[PDB]
Amino acid sequence: MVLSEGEWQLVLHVWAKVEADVAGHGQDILIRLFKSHPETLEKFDRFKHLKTEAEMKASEDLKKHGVTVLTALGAILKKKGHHEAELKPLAQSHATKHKIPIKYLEFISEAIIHVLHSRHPGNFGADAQGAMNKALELFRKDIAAKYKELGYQG
Ligand code: HEM
Ligand SMILES: O=N[O-]
Ligand SMILES: O=N[O-]
Ligand SMILES: O=N[O-]
Ligand SMILES: O=N[O-]
Ligand SMILES: O=N[O-]
Ligand SMILES: O=N[O-]
Ligand SMILES: O=N[O-]
Repeated sequence: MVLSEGEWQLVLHVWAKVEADVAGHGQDILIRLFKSHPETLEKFDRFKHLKTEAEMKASEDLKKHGVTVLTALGAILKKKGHHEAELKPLAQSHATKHKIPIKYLEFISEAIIHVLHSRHPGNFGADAQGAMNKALELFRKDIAAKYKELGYQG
């Protein structure tokens, strides 16, 4: 559960490379999630009509969304676990407005790791992927606890 500082530094070193082009990494991650787990795309009323990866790549609104998502996760990871304030509104919206089960949070965690593994082998070898997995597990564990407080079974 609690990450060491060395683990957080591996997380934030690969995140630094994401931040060279957040919009590009958000397209790759959302696309990989929708292609790997098509049922997740059904949660997005604004995007669920998109039929192909081409359409998804060409969607200016999907790209803006990817930037929103990754910048919110970035701000969470930069808290190195002290993320209670940031998780409150995110848990509430994803529980009550969007109804995102923890299993779908696991799917997007898998999509993040796939994309960083593909793009960043210089900063995402086994130890670094292990540290990112632990950070994402922590995030899901803390969101699951907030979901239960908010009444949503997740
Ligand atoms: C790393 C995990 C995730 C983060 C950091 C994240 C972040 C965000 C943020 C910041 C927003 C905009 C503000 C809000 O409504 O809260 C948003 C909207 C949304 N999220 Fe997520 N999200 C995550 C995972 C998911 C997953 C896995 C799904 C669905 C399978 C999902 C579905 C949505 C929907 C449907 C919206 C509204 C999109 C729209 O404006 O049309 N989220 N998310
Ligand atoms: O102290 N590195 O986990
Ligand atoms: O869309 N900027 O977080
Ligand atoms: O794509 N997460 O909103
Ligand atoms: O730190 N949990 O919200
Ligand atoms: O609580 N956000 O929809
Ligand atoms: O996107 N999951 O390998
Ligand atoms: O990824 N080999 O450390």
